[PDB]
Amino acid sequence: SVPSQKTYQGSYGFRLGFLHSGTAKSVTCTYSPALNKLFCQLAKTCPVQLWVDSTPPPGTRVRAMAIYKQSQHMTEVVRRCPHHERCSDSDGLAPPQHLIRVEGNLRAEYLDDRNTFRHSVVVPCEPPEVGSDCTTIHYNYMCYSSCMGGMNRRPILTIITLEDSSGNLLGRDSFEVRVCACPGRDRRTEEENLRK
Ligand SMILES: CCn1c2ccc(C[NH2+]C)cc2c2ccc(-c3cnoc3)cc21
Ligand SMILES: [Zn+2]
Repeated sequence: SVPSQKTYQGSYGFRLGFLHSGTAKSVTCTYSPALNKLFCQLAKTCPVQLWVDSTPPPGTRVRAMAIYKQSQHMTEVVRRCPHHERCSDSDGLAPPQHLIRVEGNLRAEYLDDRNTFRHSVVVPCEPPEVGSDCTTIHYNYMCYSSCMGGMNRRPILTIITLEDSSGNLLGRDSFEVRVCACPGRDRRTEEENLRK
């Protein structure tokens, strides 16, 4: 099966937000609103903001999962490639097979679904720090889009779901991801292709 990617704000008005990082050659993570696409370097911090219009209950959680974007590949589990799953870059918590990690959150939990075999990472939903308007999760993507035997140049989506304590759906948002060596140049190139 294929997890839903339908945008759903739900009762709490859940949606993502992204910083405005620009497209300089040196940028390590940059988001294109026109493409709804995040471009990032391998294993580098990707800040993703969480926004709600009203406060969700204690025990609400936030899950991230990757799927292939193209219909002919969406049934295949997105995982790290045969090299990266063996490179012993573990953070002590993420299984080495998982593409998506959460950085710097000791409460992150990693799921291998017993039925679909898909990977996901889930954290408690926390309120913004005093003085802030939103909460930020720091994600890492642990393979390049081009990795042979893994993503192998196939585009992926990240689906972020807001869930209750049982795992029921409260909200959903999503964005395409390209993990690449030069996110700034690739964002500029793909945005110009879209314009042309
Ligand atoms: C999704 C993260 N988030 C927000 C993001 C933006 C804004 C709006 N600021 C102007 C408010 C919240 C907010 C309020 C409460 C909680 C909460 C309580 N208990 O668990 C989670 C989580 C919250
Ligand atoms: Zn890889």
